[PDB]
Amino acid sequence: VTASIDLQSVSYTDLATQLNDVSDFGKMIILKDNGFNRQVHVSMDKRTKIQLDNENVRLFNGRDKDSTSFILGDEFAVLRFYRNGESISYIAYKEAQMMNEIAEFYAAPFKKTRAINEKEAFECIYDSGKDIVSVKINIDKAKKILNLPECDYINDYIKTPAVPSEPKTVYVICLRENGSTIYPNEVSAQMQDAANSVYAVHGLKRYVNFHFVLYTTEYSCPSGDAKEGLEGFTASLKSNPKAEGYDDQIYFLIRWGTWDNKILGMSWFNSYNVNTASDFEASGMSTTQLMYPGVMAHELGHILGAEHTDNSKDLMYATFTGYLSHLSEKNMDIIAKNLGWEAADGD
Ligand SMILES: [Zn+2]
Repeated sequence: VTASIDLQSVSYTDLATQLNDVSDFGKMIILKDNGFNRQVHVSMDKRTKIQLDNENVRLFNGRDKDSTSFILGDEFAVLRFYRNGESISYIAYKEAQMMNEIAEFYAAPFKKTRAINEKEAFECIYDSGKDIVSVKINIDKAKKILNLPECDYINDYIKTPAVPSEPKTVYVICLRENGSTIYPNEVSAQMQDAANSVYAVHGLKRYVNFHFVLYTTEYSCPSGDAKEGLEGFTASLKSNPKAEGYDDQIYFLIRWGTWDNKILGMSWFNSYNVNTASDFEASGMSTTQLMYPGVMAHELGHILGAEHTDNSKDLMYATFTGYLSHLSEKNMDIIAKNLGWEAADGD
């Protein structure tokens, strides 16, 4: 009988035992809910590495037709999949107190809202007896219910100032802003979407493997202004003797919130090229909250040379779309060029 995940009671140990059983050749898992049954073929993501404060975080993919992915650390696990065109995340933390804190955190925006549809946007999942074992979040339904202010990207980038035998490792050094609380499920999802938006372009996993690390920085933005915040962040990287000799990597300042004018992130445009990266120029900033998936991917796009497009299904649309993929062939060419690819190499 095929392994299955019961979405009416899914816990951290459920997800951990299933994903830890995924070998080199993949594993079939059936996702189950009321009137819902989806068989997905799960595989380990060997392209991307993540440590959060030296804690190792592993990624998992479904087939394209599955619209499913996973995240697993020692402390938490994530299942995210699409149903009826809407993303749904199941977020499970191992320790009971941190699960309770996470559940209360995600319940906060609904504390004045009563919809009688609230459970379709946010729901605590209970063990099969009143202990929360995960939370289920549908951010599209949450946005419809909450009718909150919509942040965006307008003016989110400034101007500066034979296939290889092995992909080049590119470190993406993420720095938790001084005073920020970042939850591991949220930042890991942003990193996963960012790396995957690049691999999907011109077969770029042949050329790059991203390695994310997260640490805390003493830097914090001096005002609410994103441009001033990014200028200060890059200056703080050059001032820091710790970072001597890593000026050719990519850097993100991350926070849970946003900046003035509902700005979601900011980056130096067209600032990374595998052959010339230097002087901490490939740097940006990004929110990490769950309601804005793909902001890190969008900013990484700009760093790699991608422009805004007029296609509202594109990751690089000038206002927030929630979509996670590059659709502009013009953007794909410059991203791939800056990562070492040439047309003669094919896809
Ligand atoms: Zn942008």
